[PDB]
Amino acid sequence: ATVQQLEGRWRLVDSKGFDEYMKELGVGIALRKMGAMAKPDCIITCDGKNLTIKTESTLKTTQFSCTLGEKFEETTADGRKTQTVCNFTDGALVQHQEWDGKESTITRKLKDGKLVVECVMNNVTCTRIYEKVE
Ligand SMILES: O=C(O)[C@H]1[C@H](c2ccccc2)[C@H](C(=O)Oc2cccc3ccccc23)[C@H]1c1ccccc1
Ligand SMILES: CCCCCCCCCCCCCC(=O)O
Repeated sequence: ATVQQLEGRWRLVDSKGFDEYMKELGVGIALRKMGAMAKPDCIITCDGKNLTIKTESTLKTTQFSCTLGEKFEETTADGRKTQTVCNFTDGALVQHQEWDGKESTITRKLKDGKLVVECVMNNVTCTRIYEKVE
């Protein structure tokens, strides 16, 4: 219901369709297997205006900060330069990515106290579940 319920550190506990989603993004099989094997924490921070999302695995960290509602450029882990906008809408944090006439949406919402992250591109959907650790 609020963005503050999404703030904190989350640990990945379940994943479904992530390989199909990365494949839809154009990610090579090597990066797909590395991404599938990773069990990253996700740290979400928000000061009212600025949203920061950090993804942390052993030896690998990526993080971006943006202003909610304002377009910005994202450098994704697979190496896309996207135009991205993050909004909080209808109880979910929605991250919309646009690049090369393509687009993808990552939605993060609270469900039964867990963080449910659904990544969509074209007609491929992936769902990843994290538990609160901090
Ligand atoms: O550029 C590289 O060599 C690597 C990229 C990268 C590593 C760390 C920070 C940002 C980007 C990809 C990669 O390792 O993604 C992840 C995989 C698994 C877990 C991750 C957790 C946090 C951040 C990134 C992760 C590597 C890569 C290889 C080839 C083409 C593009 C990217
Ligand atoms: C860290 C996952 C592997 C990174 C390489 C593939 C790029 C996929 C980007 C989408 C990952 C974000 C979804 C999530 O928070 O679980």
